[PDB]
Amino acid sequence: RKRTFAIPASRLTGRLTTLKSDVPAADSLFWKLWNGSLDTAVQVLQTDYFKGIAAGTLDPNAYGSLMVQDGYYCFRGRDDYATAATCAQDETLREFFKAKAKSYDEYNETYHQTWHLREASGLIPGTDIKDYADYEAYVAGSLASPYMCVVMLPCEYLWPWIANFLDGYTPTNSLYRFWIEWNGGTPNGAYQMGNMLEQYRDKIDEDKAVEIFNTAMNYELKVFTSSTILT
Amino acid sequence: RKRTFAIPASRLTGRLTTLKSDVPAADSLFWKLWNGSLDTAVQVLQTDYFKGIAAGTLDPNAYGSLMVQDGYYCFRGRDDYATAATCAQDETLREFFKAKAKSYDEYNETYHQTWHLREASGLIPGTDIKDYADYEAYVAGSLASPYMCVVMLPCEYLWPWIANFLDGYTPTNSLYRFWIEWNGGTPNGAYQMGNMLEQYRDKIDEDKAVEIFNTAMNYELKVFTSSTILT
Amino acid sequence: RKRTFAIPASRLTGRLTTLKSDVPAADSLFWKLWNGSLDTAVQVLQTDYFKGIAAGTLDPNAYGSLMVQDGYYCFRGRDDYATAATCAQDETLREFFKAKAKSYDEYNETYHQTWHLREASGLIPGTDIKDYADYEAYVAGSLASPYMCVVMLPCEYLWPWIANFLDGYTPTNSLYRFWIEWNGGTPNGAYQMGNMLEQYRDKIDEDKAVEIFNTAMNYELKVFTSSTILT
Amino acid sequence: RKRTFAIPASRLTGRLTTLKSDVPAADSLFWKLWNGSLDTAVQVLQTDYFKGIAAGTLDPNAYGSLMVQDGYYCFRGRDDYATAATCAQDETLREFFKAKAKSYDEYNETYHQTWHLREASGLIPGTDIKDYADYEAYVAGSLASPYMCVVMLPCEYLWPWIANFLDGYTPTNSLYRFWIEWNGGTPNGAYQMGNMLEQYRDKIDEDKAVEIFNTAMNYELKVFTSSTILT
Amino acid sequence: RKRTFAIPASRLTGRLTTLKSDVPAADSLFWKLWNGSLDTAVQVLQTDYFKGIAAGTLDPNAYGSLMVQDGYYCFRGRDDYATAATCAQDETLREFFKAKAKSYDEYNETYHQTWHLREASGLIPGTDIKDYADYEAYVAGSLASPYMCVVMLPCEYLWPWIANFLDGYTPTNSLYRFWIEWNGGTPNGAYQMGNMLEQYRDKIDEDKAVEIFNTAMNYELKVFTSSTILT
Amino acid sequence: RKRTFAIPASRLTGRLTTLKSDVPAADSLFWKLWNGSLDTAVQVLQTDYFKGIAAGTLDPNAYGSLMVQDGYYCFRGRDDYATAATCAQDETLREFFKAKAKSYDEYNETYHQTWHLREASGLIPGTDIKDYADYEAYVAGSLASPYMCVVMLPCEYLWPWIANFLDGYTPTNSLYRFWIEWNGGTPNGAYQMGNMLEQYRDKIDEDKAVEIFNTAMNYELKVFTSSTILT
Repeated sequence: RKRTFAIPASRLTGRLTTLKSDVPAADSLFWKLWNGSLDTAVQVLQTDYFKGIAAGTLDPNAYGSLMVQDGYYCFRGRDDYATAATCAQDETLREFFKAKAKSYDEYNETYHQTWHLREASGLIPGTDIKDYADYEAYVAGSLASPYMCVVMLPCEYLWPWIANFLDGYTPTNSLYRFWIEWNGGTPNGAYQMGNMLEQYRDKIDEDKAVEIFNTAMNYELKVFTSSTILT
Repeated sequence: RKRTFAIPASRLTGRLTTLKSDVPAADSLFWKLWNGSLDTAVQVLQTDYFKGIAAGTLDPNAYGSLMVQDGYYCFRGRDDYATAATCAQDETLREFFKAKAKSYDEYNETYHQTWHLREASGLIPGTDIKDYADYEAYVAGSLASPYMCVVMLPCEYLWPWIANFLDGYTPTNSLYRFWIEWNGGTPNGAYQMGNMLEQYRDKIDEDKAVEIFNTAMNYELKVFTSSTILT
Repeated sequence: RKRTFAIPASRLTGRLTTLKSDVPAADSLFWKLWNGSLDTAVQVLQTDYFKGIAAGTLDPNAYGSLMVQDGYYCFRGRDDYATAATCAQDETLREFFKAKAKSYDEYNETYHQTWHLREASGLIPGTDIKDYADYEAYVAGSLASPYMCVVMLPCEYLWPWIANFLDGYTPTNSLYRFWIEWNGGTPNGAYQMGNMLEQYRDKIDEDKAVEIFNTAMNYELKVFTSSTILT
Repeated sequence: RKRTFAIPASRLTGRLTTLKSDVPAADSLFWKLWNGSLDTAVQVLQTDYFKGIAAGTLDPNAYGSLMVQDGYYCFRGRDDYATAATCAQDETLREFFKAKAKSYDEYNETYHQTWHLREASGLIPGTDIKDYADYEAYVAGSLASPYMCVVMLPCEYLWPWIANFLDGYTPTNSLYRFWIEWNGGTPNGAYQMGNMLEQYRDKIDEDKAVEIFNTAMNYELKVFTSSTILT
Repeated sequence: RKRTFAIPASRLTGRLTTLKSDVPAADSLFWKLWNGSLDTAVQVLQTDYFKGIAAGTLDPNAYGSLMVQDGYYCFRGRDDYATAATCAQDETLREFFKAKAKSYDEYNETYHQTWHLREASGLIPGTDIKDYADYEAYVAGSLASPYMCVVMLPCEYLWPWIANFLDGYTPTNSLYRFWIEWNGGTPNGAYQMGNMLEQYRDKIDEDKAVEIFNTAMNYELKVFTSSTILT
Repeated sequence: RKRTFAIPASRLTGRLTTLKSDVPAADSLFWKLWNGSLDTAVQVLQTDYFKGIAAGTLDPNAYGSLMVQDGYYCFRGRDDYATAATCAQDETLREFFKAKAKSYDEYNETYHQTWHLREASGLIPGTDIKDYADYEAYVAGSLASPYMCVVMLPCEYLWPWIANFLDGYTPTNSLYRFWIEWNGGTPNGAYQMGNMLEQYRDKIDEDKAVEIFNTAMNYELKVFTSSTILT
């Protein structure tokens, strides 16, 4: 239920032994990326989806419809991390990506068990989630390894950020209060990936990283915007 | 998204031209079946699922989780009518089953489109819905044609009966009021199939028909009961 | 306040020493009778009276108006049990009926004390409650002793059944929640009378018993239906 | 069911032709009486009964229990006017009291019809309502005619005064809003009887009038206070 | 926060050592004054201001607007007590008034600190509060010392009286429930001043005292009536 | 009481004739400033103050307490524009600042009239609002004219931006819905001042402008944060 893709302490082995989950430093690429897309994050808060979460009035059909699509996304995201692991020549990143794929596998049992979804091929994605997933797959299979940390960061940081923002706007007895509880708290998975990414920032083009991060943030916005248009 | 599987007037052609959807007569097999399972129907009203619908407090995860499983069930149900048509004892029933399969195809667009489900094989059914679908497939492929009308009747009459019962218990401004609107009103699909069944009443063993209808009703109860157990 | 007409353990004396209040067996006349009237019970749940109880919106004038009439009914019901005791030649039934009259006397203090009602003759019954009470009196004074157990069973079983059904539909903080509390729980009085009746089932015509039980159930429905028509 | 005991225009004939229902003059005995008991009226507003009316949370058993007792009170009140007419000091007052008895008869249809009460003798009054009715019967049968106008005034003015005070405190959609609608508006019955009283003001001892009015007001308070004690 | 102007035990020194805060006797000038203005108090309860307090719907702009004006009033009231102390030749009243001015100073820190108000001259009073304050100042500076106890009594007794009246009408979870809590309880300050005043009742004209008290009560009503007319 | 400080068309005369209030271009200094402080704006949304506005539960004492301080701030702000006009580097800016002072005078009627505040000197500002006003006075009197446009922009854009964000989070029937209505819509005053600023962009140091705008934004945050601490 708790939505996290962090690598747990028990799997911080080998080259990952010293990987930390503390908040990245102010001058990190992680905060540079986030700060640059903050206008998009605010637009996410302005969607009918999140206004419905806070009010308790989100159409249960919109909620469920998006959950199925998020299953599709997460099934593919796990495969993207497996691809990134296969394609990495850097041993630390191979181990990191392999462990991230395992974290996705663990989280994804909610889709298999609670939501009765077998695999991505048994779903028909909407255009926006399909485009988003295809973009991530492109990054995983075609770009340098550290860009995978960039493109996957929005989905790991944005959701807790939204949850922590909406906490004080979502009454504890309201119907979608569970969304806050499942997603909110310290975004340790995001921070952990931010701390991994910082160690490779010299190996990538930061203007490219900005573009990739912004593009993924724009897809998050598209997905949430379209989620409540059931027409 | 009106939940109906009725054969529309435009498709009542050939052998089906004179098939009516008026309420079956009091002495029909249709009412004999329904009246004998009324204790089960009352227990469906006592499930946490329907108490949640009426109060507007059903967990959206329960609602969605069950909807995915109903997609599985309806995808299979369509295939069962295709099987029954292939096995049909006469041309009238072949046409009836083909028309029912098409009505399922039309309704099933909601599962493909709104719920993003491709096909039954891409879902992992829970035990109760799997057992139910397997039972319907057994009837379609192994028993005489008229028993298909019997086994498929509960899902066509029960849901409207529940909606119509709960209408006065479910406030018009409540979150799951849509359930009443989409399922309630005159159960013309059920009446239509009861009227078809009545024409083959002399062709079947009424005690076996009761057993089959009661089994399907019991599965509806089991499915609705298990729907809110997300453990 | 707790609405029960059971004979308490302290008055299970003499021939009644061994009378049990456990649930009657599945093959009992008690369940045969109930199962046969279940459609009527469902119609009772569809009345504006019970929809108002569950919603907390029942007009307090309708509530009170029916309570006065129920005082009339219960005053007469006590007298009917006294009649049945007088008219019984079977010693066990004489003792049973005498004890039931005493249970009615005890319950009826709520009408004398809380509702300020002196006796039936000081009230003007509505047509439906008058007809119902006259029917019970006819059974008591004109038919064989065991039919008195039949005709009085609906009022003892239906109300707890309704309360137990509506429990999960009636919020604990709503205005008529007390109705659930006063009437719900194990229907021990009904079961006890069912266990008495079973011992005489060989002495009556079961088709007649069905008719009597169904008629009383139909009166319950009439009374509840008319309760909210204050025009 | 507008609660009024006013003599309608159609019955203002003979000696009553010119009787007005305009607000009594500031210097009238009517206002002298009312103003002197205003502390009691304020205490009626502080009862649990009226706090329940305003909040919509008055126990329906308290509402109904008191209504039965008000039936007792009004059945007797009608008889008191009949007595006062028999004892009347002059023809004008005979006609006034007869007209008031008929207004009670008209209003009392609500007790016979909606509340199913036959007559006072079929009710068991609580202590406070019994004491109050006995006091009114004492005035009607033992004191000079004009004092009847004095003792019966509280029940005609207080209830509208309470309704009009609570109007702005009782939401239009609340369960006991009907109380405001049925009792509020212009207290024309009270004004009418005040205007009759004023014509006999020189015939009575104003200190005795104050004692009598204050006693009746104190009984209204005691009745409303005890109404919610269902112990 | 607790709105009291009582002199605390620690400042009951000198001539004030024996001053009590128990309820004044029934025959006191205090109750004579209050009883005579009770109709005005009831009109205060009928204002849109208090209907808004009880309902939780009072416009926060009306609430705040009046609070600023009450700061003005209380700033001036403190000065009035200082004037009364200066102008008193009776040593007990000098000490009393001096201590009352100190109680006002203590209460008035809420206006300085929470409401950011420096002094009366920095505010622009509405007509009604200005007239009220000017009347009090006239009494303080131009009439015999004991009349100061008379004119200041309404503001000390009326507010707790209103709070204690509205307690049972103001839900504990409603937005202005704090008003009840801050103002309600035993009106010890009012009683204390009533007990002081009783010792000088022989030294003033009680018809004049009535006029002064009634005039101040009428100003309270004017102030509350105008508070919600922001046009 | 629409909160706007825009110069109305009737006062766009002389040098101001062609001043527009259209949205500034994407490359303007206006948007550069705003975009750089967006993290602060998001933190304003996270204050207890705005969570209270959206929920309708903001303590009316917090609302009013802050309103008094905003009066202080606006009284001073008007004086700051008067100072800036006296110090103006050219005639166009002299006219602009004079027009802005008049717009403040017009708006400030709400503080004089509804809130009964005479002038800044009659208020005791809290620390944060004092610091903020002192900073604006420093800019007006000590720095080059165009920086006045920079420091005063946050209070003109932030409030509408907040209102427009919270519109979909604040129910139309909620107690502080008026806040959305009075502050929201098109921020034409802010756009107008941004368009004036843009004409002097070559006259200022953009890094200093960012520092100044960021300081004012940080003060808005501090003020809103401290507003609900009534300790």
